[PDB]
Amino acid sequence: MRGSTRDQNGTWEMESNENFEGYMKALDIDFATRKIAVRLTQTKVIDQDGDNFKTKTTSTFRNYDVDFTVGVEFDEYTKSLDNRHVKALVTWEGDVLVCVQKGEKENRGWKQWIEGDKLYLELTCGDQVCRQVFKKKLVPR
Ligand SMILES: CC1=C(/C=C/C(C)=C/C=C/C(C)=C/CO)C(C)(C)CCC1
Repeated sequence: MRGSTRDQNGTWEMESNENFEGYMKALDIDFATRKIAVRLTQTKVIDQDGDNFKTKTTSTFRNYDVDFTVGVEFDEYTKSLDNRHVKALVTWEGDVLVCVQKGEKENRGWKQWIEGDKLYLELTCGDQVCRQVFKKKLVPR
């Protein structure tokens, strides 16, 4: 993948989500939670100023907020997901935002990037990859 810009500001609505089940299973998220969440449309709100990100992922079941500064390791406590601690580091690789979440689970992280007018997110854990695509709702520019 390749990002067309580093500016990820805006509100984005999920248009596809593939193998979210596999990803959730790899995180040991319980059956009942998986069944509720698997096909609920998510919305992502990204507030970005340079390297400083504030993000919200919302649905009619659960939300998940994570804020970070690119380059700076932080303690991500994954409440409402698997309730673990990971040492999260988000970096740019070209115009792809790459997160590695170091902790118990192997190969845990995500990659997020813009192509033209859509936002793409790939979530990984263990041997599972989930691919998501979000259409634009709002951008500042
Ligand atoms: C598993 C699971 C969820 C996971 C959301 C995730 C994994 C969000 C990741 C956000 C990161 C990648 C921010 C940058 O986009 C939500 C809360 C939807 C519903 C409850 C079950």
